[PDB]
Amino acid sequence: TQAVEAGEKTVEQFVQALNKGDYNKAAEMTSKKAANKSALSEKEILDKYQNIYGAADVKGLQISNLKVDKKDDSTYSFSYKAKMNTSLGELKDLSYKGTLDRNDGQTTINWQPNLVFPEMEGNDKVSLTTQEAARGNIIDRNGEPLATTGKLKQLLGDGGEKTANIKAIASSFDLTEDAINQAISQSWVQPDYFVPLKIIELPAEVDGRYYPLGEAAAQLIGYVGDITAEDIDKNPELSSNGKIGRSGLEMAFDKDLRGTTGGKLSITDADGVEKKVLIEHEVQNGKDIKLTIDAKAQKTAFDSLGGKAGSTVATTPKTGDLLALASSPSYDPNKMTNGISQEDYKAYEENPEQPFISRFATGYAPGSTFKMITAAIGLDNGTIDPNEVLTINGLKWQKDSSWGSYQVTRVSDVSQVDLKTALIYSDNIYMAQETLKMGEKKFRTGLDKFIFGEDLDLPISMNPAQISNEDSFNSDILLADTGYGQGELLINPIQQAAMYSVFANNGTLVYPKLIADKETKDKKNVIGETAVQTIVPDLREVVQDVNGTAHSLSALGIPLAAKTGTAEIKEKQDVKGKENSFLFAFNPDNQGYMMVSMLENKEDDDSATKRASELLQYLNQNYQ
Ligand SMILES: *C(=O)[C@@H](NC(=O)Cc1ccccc1)[C@@H]1N[C@@H](C(=O)O)C(C)(C)S1
Repeated sequence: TQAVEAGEKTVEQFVQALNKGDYNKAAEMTSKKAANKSALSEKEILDKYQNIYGAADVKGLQISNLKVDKKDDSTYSFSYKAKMNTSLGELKDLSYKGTLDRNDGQTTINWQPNLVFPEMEGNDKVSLTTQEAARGNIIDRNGEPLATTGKLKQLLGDGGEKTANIKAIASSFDLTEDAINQAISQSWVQPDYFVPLKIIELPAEVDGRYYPLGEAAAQLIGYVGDITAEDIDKNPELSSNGKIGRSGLEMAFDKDLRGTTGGKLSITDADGVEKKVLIEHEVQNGKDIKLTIDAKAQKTAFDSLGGKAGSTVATTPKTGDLLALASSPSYDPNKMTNGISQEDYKAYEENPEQPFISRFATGYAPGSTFKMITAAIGLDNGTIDPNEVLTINGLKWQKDSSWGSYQVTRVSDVSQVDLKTALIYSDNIYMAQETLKMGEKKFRTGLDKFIFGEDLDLPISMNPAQISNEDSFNSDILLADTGYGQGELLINPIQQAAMYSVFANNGTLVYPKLIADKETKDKKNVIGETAVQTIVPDLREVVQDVNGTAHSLSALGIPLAAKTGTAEIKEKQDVKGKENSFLFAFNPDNQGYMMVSMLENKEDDDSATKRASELLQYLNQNYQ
């Protein structure tokens, strides 16, 4: 069985050459063109595999159950099962048969047309008919469309009137006259060709993906683009004529939204009469995805940012339903999927504010809002006494002279500061001293009860939140900075709304949900209910007290428990200093809604609190 083992290696190498797409390397392993030998020459075998497998997008040829016996003195027979992936699914349970020849020092394959497909003979052809599948829709929690397939409206003389009509079309549709003449002067433009320019009197209808909210949900939903030849080579089950999700939920849910391509792959005779049907199944359209998003809250949350850098997360904290996931600035997903110029796409990538960033999934330093967690931990382990009054003199403070020139800084010079006063004025010195007295060991014990290091079950690409870089602070300064939300903390707004949901469930952390049909997941006993009933009344005073940092929100006249914060970061690209503004707020009477808004690289005298009056009214009216 020495020459028999060489024949098994020849069959294995022939299949591997077909699997890797190198049809020339597979054809060179066949015998000469003759009777009882190879049916075609090496060059003819190359063109037949390249035409047939290329038309069906065959990829991943895998065989099994190989058996190679011996027939004649110089003829060896082989047989094996095989499976392959085509553009209409996986072809499985294929019985292949053939013979080999070892007329010298090497062993070749007596190639026959039945080695392409099992029942092919002589000059048989292969026909493939496909039916494109309609992409499914993305809807909100009330059925409003967020990503649908609509019918769009896509928008000549001789000499002088032609140039005058171009100037008339550029001024009647807010278009550049230098681009209208550039569209009709492209290399692909032939004399009487309709050159499309932009979508919506006519001087001298097509189907496509449509996003109703547009930029208000561009980071969350995403966009779809034309499928390329490289996309088919990676996944043949795609439609080489349709769309593929490029970012956002259009990409994360691309498999469920695109459906499956339908049609028939059959073998015909020399004349195109069908003989054997290999694959055939009806077209299955893409399923719709229903989100927890509120279409009216998503638009309001985005418009409240006013085009500045920031993000806003609105949830129902008792169930976790993500009502709004806004990010600003944003891009136009309709222009992104229906043709965009090289200048407009470069303007989105070269924009320093980066509109492509999903800021609700980007890890930031939580700021002074994180004092709610440090206080709740201090109340659980008995370190923080709600009535204990610390004496703080001045605006700067340090533990001892070993800190050098670093001092914890506060804004309000209040001499008598207890826990309630610290949350109203956002006193960093108070929380810094209570964190040091708490100790790193007991501080991490309360932090580990949260979602630090956990990857949330959400169709949004993000990194898990962290307490610090390593498992130990190993620095009293870093321990204090982590007390009031600075240091090496990295928590994205979605993870902040999850950690802050304990104050709406009496110490129970409710994980956020984006899909409407998913079951509510929670984590009980994260913080004590006693700490909730102590901090939440103080969070009311952050809005109601006249010296509260969120006193401008008392104008709403609705029950609110809030906590603001303005974290300052080291920018390096700018040595003046960059500060982010944060705001957390929820209804402490019914726990119907919860809001976490931020303002990245804020302007002076600007804050997320100033821009939250509109969204807080809608969430209080429609989510009790
Ligand atoms: C929490 O992050 C605190 N921020 C600082 O100490 C940094 C800072 C604050 C103001 C100006 C420059 C640097 C507190 N959070 C904010 C807030 O809650 O709005 C305060 C201004 C109260 S300090």
